[PDB]
This record gives sequence, structure tokens and C-alpha cells, in this order.
Amino acid sequence: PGNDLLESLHKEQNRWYSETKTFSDSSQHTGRGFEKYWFCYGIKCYYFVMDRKTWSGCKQTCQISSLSLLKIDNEDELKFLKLLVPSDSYWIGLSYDNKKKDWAWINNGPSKLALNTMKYNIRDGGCMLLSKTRLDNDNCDKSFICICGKRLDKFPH
Amino acid sequence: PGNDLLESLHKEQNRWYSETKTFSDSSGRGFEKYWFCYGIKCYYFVMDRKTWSGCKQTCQISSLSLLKIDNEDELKFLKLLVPSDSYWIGLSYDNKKKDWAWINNGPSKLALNTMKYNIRDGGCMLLSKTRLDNDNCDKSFICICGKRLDKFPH
Repeated sequence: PGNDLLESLHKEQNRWYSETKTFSDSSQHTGRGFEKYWFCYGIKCYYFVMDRKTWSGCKQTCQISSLSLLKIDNEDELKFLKLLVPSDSYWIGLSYDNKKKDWAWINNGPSKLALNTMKYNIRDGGCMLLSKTRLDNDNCDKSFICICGKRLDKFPH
Repeated sequence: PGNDLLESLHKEQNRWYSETKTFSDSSGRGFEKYWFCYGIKCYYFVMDRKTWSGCKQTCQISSLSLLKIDNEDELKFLKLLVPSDSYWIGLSYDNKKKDWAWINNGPSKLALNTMKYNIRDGGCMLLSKTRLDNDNCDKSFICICGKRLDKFPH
């Protein structure tokens, strides 16, 4: 049972992409379209906004669509995310702001997740991305695909 | 193998069940439900075991539908995600046509191995852990109702 999941993960992935693939506009920068896609896993769904944009654009786009930019909940969600995501980087709700002088998830929301701060040289960025390889830091202002983030709370439909 | 990842599939199954079942789990007893999603589909497990056809019904009166498996992959996962019980998959023996079928036409790329099940054994397929396996449309089981969702969960 190792790769039978991979084999599949990967595939179910390219699969949900093309079923959910849309070029639509956001009624913020209105009639200008951008490509985006989604899929769910567990109690969370993930919506990717593929017009590369920056950590603050990402953050606001997620809020205008009624979501909020990815909080990762535990190492297992982290672990799944890195596996079904294409090969890339993406903004999530992890960064620095100012009284607390530490990273917070875009709301002072909770994760049960290790990280360990001292793995990241601030002088290196103030915003958290993903790769397939782990989490890293970059400048809140260069441009990447964002993932928004919704925690289902009742069973859709 | 035996894997960190299988292992994580298993923690993840406990969090979801824990998130969605119905009781404050105050360490009495209970017989309820849980669910989770996968791709563009959620899975509602109903715990009161029940007739196949009594499973057909629940899924209906819930505007769900006893699970249809769109394909090999969704199966290698549910196979490995789900714990080993036996659950009513919504594939059976067709009112008429001399073959097993998917509750309501079939579009499935699940390509049924057909000439390996014994009707002698039952006309209702289930997922029982090893693969699918048929028993008796009224051995009473865990139902799995699904939904294809068409839009982002509003």
C-alpha cells in the first residue's frame, strides 16, 4: 500500500483540476478574468486563485470570496497538501505582524502544527509559502498562486 | 510497506470521524453518522446497519444516493481510508438485464469484474475491505451515501 495512494492522489488530482477549472472574474478588479480551481479533502475545501498575485492580494481575494487564506491545521493536512498539489508555490495565511512579533495564521486562528520559527530567517521574506518540498518564507510581495481555505461545517447539500 | 503515509491516512480518518459525528465524546454509547469529502464528492456513513434497499432509501430521503464509485482511484483510497467493516456500495443485480449495475444507468469507469461473483452469494455489492464483495440484499450493513457536488461548497 505505498504508492497505490500516490499513483492515485496524483491522478485524482489532475482529474479534479479539469472538472473544476474555471476562468471567471472577481467582483474585486471586476470584469478582469482569472483561472482558478478547487477540491476538498476531509472537512476542508481548497480554492486556488491562479492569477499569480502577492501575499496581500491573496489575503484579500480570499476574504472577498468569503474564505480566508489557507490555515494549515496539523502535520497530516500539511502532509496531504504537499502530495496533491502541483509542483509550485502558493501563499497561505502564515506570516508576521506587528505586536505579536511572531508568525500568526491570518487570524490568530489555531493550528496544531510544529514549524518551529527559528527555521526561518526573516531577512528572507515576511510571508509563508508552500512547495511540494516543505514550507518556506519569501517577500510578502512577490507573486504566487494563492490558496484559499474553507472549513465545511455541515454536509454540503 | 507500512508507511508514514498510510499511517497518516489513519490519523486523518479519526479526525474527520471525530469532527463530524454528533456527540460531545464525553469519556456513554451512540449510533450515529460521520462524513468527509474527497475531490468533488462527500461521503455520509450511516451507522445503523440496514438492508441494501433500506440503504438505497436512507440516501434518497436525504437527497443523497447509495454510493456509486466513479473509478479505480476513488476506490484505492476509500479502500485504504475506510476502516475494514462492510459497507453497502450502491452497485447491485439489475431489475431485469443479467448483470450487476450501478444504481441508475451507470456511468462508471469502474469496470466490474462480473464473471467472478456468484449470485448464489447475493445481489448487492458491498465494500467489505478486500475488494467489493456481494452478500444478501438484506444482510443489514453500514450504509455510505454520496454526493457529487457541482459547485464550490456555498
